[PDB]
Amino acid sequence: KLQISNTCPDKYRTKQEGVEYPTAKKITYYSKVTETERKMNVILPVGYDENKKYPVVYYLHGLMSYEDSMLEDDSTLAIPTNLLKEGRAKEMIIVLPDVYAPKPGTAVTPDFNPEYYKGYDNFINELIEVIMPYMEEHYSILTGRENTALCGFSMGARTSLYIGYMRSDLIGYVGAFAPAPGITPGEDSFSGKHEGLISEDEFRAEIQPIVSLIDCGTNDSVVGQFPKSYHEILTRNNQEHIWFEVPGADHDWNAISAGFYNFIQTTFGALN
Ligand SMILES: COc1cc(/C=C/C(=O)O)ccc1O
Repeated sequence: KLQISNTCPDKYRTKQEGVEYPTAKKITYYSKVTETERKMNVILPVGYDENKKYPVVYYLHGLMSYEDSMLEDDSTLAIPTNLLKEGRAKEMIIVLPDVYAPKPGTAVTPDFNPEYYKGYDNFINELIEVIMPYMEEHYSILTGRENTALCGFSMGARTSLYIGYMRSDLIGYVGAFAPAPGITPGEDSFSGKHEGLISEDEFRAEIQPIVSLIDCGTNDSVVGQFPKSYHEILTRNNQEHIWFEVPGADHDWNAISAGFYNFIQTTFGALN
């Protein structure tokens, strides 16, 4: 019963008086991938009961951000609770990683350059080898692709699409809010040639995402027409997905909240 909306109503992205919201806890954990101690926020659902098990959404920030950045607007914490209260989302655990996970010897200062991007690309290893096992060991989670969502903004949305299609066996639900250039070959004004992580014909999955969703503002000054280009390539490749544009929005929380609002309505069987 999917009804995509091109904006998030204020009442779903705002904390409502008299409603309890979950809180983030910052976790420090060791990564064999970066060979360093790293941080992530874990947001347990209201009333978290260790004798229950919960599905998990991993939500990835953009370039030059960090694990608290998706908490700077209340949509992240408010939307899943506000949908839950209307029976339109499932109870879930939300994880906000630090997505910049360079191998030792390759950490560089944030900037629009290929060497800095490599640390985001390496997040596929951080997520699968370190963060997912940590969550299974330390929290009462549901495992399996039907219980696992991955979404992100801008560079984190590029990274979500890359991981969600290359390892669709692990990730049931993929959400990409204004994804950055360079999943596939391309060229832009911020850093010139992007060689592409994969070719366009390779941007596909053997086992299909249960849900793949992509959005973007119509006037995004940072990633421009790249999200639309991904829609077009996925369509050419017969990859089922949802695409929509947020009218007049830029690289901003209107585009993000619209994406997350539609995405969380689909995750974990919420539509039955
Ligand atoms: C990978 O190349 C790019 C990444 C971005 C990401 C911006 C963001 O995450 O806010 C913007 C322009 C680029 O050329």
